[PDB]
Amino acid sequence: YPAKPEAPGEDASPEELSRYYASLRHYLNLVTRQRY
Repeated sequence: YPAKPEAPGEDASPEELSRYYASLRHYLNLVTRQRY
């Protein structure tokens, strides 16, 4: 459930939304490895 992170930082639920971050994270992953 969308309840646990009771603090100011990031308040968003996964499913379709985190699909943007997780997908964009993929490219950013093989791009970071080059200089990680």
